[PDB]
Amino acid sequence: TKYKGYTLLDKYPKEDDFRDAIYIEDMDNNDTSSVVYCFNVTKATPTFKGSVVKVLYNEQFGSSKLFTEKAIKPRVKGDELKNSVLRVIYNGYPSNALGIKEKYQLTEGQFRKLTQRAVWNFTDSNLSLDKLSQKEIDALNELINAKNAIPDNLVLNLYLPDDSYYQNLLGTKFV
Repeated sequence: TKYKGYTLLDKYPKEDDFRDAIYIEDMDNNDTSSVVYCFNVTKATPTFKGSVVKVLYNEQFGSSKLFTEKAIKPRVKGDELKNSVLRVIYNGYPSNALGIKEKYQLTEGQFRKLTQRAVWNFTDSNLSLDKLSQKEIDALNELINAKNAIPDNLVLNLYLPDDSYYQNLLGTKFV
């Protein structure tokens, strides 16, 4: 089963400052699209949904070995990385385990943007506060610093592209 990755550049309003909403969709139909996040800030996002270029991906169970091999400047390695990232997805958009969205009155788009940035904090040692208001900065700090308990069962898929010019993508549906 191949997957296609793509962006919806017009999904969120201008005020969210967030065009790169990435989705993954299987090539065989029955199922629908799923939110994913870019795992590599220095690589290219997939093309837009209407693009003539379709960027193709393979699905893999994300392990410690694998998250570490695919992260480019990871802030931490092994299990500490797997856990940090699983926790970001669990607390971030759309899961929202801590109620961070409602605590800082974020729009869906802002929350997703912040989740993307938190992922990058761990995978690329890159925390960008660029163009964020104070409440966005506070939410983003709560996200990367949270040390809450997560279920033991959790696994996410990593989507690996045919062409390594493009980012690896991290799923948000726990298996």
